[PDB]
Amino acid sequence: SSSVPSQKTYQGSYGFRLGFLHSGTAKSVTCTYSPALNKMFCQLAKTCPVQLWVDSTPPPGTRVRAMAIYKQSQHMTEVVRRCPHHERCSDSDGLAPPQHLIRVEGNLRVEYLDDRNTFRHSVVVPYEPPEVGSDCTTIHYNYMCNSSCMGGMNRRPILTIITLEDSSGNLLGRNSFEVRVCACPGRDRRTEEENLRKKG
Amino acid sequence: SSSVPSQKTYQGSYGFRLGFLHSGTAKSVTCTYSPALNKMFCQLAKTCPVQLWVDSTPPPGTRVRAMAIYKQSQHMTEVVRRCPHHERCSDSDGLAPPQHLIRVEGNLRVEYLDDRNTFRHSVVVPYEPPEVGSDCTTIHYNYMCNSSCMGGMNRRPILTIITLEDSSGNLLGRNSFEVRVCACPGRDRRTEEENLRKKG
Amino acid sequence: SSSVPSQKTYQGSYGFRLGFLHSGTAKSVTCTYSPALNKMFCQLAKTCPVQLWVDSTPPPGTRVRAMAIYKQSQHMTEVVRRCPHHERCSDSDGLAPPQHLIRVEGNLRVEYLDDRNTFRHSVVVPYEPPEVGSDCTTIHYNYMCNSSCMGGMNRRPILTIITLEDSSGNLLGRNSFEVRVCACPGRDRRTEEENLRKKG
Amino acid sequence: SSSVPSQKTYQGSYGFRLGFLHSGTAKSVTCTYSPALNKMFCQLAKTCPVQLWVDSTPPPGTRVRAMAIYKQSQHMTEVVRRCPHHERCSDSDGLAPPQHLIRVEGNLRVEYLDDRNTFRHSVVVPYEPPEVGSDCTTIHYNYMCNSSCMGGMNRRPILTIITLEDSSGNLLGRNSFEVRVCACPGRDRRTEEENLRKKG
DNA sequence: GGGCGTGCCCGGGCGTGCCC
DNA sequence: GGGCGTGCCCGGGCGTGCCC
Ligand SMILES: [Zn+2]
Ligand SMILES: [Zn+2]
Ligand SMILES: [Zn+2]
Ligand SMILES: [Zn+2]
Repeated sequence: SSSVPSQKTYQGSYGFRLGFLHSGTAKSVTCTYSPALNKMFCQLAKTCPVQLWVDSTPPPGTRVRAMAIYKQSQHMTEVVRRCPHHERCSDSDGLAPPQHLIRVEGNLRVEYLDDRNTFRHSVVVPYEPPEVGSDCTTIHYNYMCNSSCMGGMNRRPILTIITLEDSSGNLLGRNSFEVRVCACPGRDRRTEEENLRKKG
Repeated sequence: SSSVPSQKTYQGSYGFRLGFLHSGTAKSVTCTYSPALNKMFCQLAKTCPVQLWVDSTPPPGTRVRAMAIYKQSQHMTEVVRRCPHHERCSDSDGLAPPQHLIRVEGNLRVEYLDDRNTFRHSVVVPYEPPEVGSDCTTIHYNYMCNSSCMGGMNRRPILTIITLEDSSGNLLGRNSFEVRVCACPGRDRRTEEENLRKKG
Repeated sequence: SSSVPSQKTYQGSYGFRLGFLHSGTAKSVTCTYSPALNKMFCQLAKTCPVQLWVDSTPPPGTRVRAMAIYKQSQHMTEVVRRCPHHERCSDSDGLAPPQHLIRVEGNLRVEYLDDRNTFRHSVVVPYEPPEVGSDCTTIHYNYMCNSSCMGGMNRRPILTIITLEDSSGNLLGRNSFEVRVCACPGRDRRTEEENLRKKG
Repeated sequence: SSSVPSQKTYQGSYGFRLGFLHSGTAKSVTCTYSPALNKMFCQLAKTCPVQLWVDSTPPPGTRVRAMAIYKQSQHMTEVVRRCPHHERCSDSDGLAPPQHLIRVEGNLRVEYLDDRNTFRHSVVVPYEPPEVGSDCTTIHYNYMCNSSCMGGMNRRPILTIITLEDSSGNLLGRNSFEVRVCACPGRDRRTEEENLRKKG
């Protein structure tokens, strides 16, 4: 009955977890991940590689959904949307609706969804197993507004929720991470990690 | 025959109690809870998360009702309503009647009720059990006037009464807490707790 | 073309000016006037005597209009109205519309007007010459909200504009004074006069 | 043939100049004017009083037009518009089109225009002579975006151009001033004046 | 990569109807 | 008449995209 999707980690019976590349903290690196904060820092529209790791092979027809929600209780019930400026920037790839924050690049089977009851946006691709000898699959996500965008996220932190779902709709696994989209991911990761150590 | 709902705690056979988040006492925090006073301090229209804890699973069709009453004997028999200024502010979410003080956000099955005999307002949502691994459910309430509003609460303290009711109308459990809606919940919580220690 | 009436003093060819009684500055005096501030301090709904002085007798059919405007440039274009709480208090004398801030008591020929283009309220009585041996006429005004009323004046200072008008509509004279309606006119007059001396 | 209106001062045969109120430089004053910079600093949507001074009375039917242009050569040819976020904020007064940056408040004869060839916006009111004894007329303007608004002014300075025009369209006079719309006009005026003194 | 923006967060303290 | 309320004003200082 809640209109807020759950963020609770559920690694589930398939041993589902996420992985992130090691990029560093150079000032304006395009994408970097803080394990201490479970938080991805990235630039607007840049590639954000997310690895999907499983211990057991999901069944055929499994899907991978990504959605954003506001992290703070005060904002959770508000749908995460692109700001009006970027919604009109005509920067679509021909498939993503202009209002969707999260896109997937490099996938011929991407689907963009708007929930008819909650109005929330999500992007789905088929789950594909790793190639022989590889331990994970990688999806390239893109975030199409800065966290600071006026009339959109407006400086509020978001979580991305990644769910592994079978074709019937059963939740097989769920993981999430915080996101800041910003001009200087390396600067901002280092600032937030230092504030955690000094004041957290 | 009384037109005043009971505030008596009834944890009942399901072991029903409330829980509140730890927010601190920063001057203008949006919502904070004092265990010593059993009192929530929050800002107008801001999210107030309330956790529902049970020891035994309620039956299907159970409902959660919230209602406000004035705390002091002198004012108990007066219906708690929004003040005339805020009633006309056209700030409805499309479901809550403009006169109702307490709203629920983020729930697709909210129902707003006016008692035909007492004229008192209440807001009801279905009870949903916690997700596996979680110990409680959380409802987001909003209070749509300040305690100080002239022509409404007019500086008088209120209690929020939360009842767990089966579909037939049986009371399964009841809990309550005092509320102050104010501009500076952290200041005011600290003032009230200090006055309790010094003069209570 | 402006929707804001002029406040410019125009003593005019009849030598029109206002006079006020000497009341003192006892804490909760019902009405008191500060010449230094050209400001009347009064309590809600209490009698405020205003004297009309002329050097030459106005023609028959002359009228006396009172209107309120906000003093600050930022608020001048907003119509001064009673707040929603007091508008519903059913405290009318049978003639004053419930939304009008300024009333006249003790006059059998009072007229309450709403301007069809600016929506502003005014109250009008016939001008009557002083009795033989007297130098002025007195009108008893009442202000039906406090300056602090939420959803009304909301702590903003107002001016009352008194105009002497002939029956044809010509402006014969205009005077104005600031008003604060408050619980403690004597306290507040003394505070404002001291602030003028110390910080003005 | 140019699509950029001229900003050249033309006090003209009527001796047309502008005047501004003395407000000070308190940090968040709603509006303040720097003579040294010929620059108004104001908050979003707040009243900005502008005085019109003439030496000779303009003919009947004279109009007062206000328009914004970007100050820097690099941006002059771009039409000044509200940003997409504020354009959708449904904050219209019922007359101003939602895309127009400059509004006039308190005038029953305001007209909002879009030039059919340059697409530029302007707002026009009738010229009214000062009341007897007064030396100027005052118009209340409002600026409906911050200078910093993303997708609108985007941190770029603008000029407001005020023209006095006869009913036939002849330019009788022209004046202009720079504008910054910001959260803290007093801070920002002081910063800009200090930078002028130290680095200009 | 260093450092300036600039809307907004933050705690100190003044209001002002009402309690005493 | 003395003095406590309590929403809001106020200046200090942190953001964060962008200039350099
Ligand atoms: Zn954006
Ligand atoms: Zn209220
Ligand atoms: Zn009132
Ligand atoms: Zn804008």
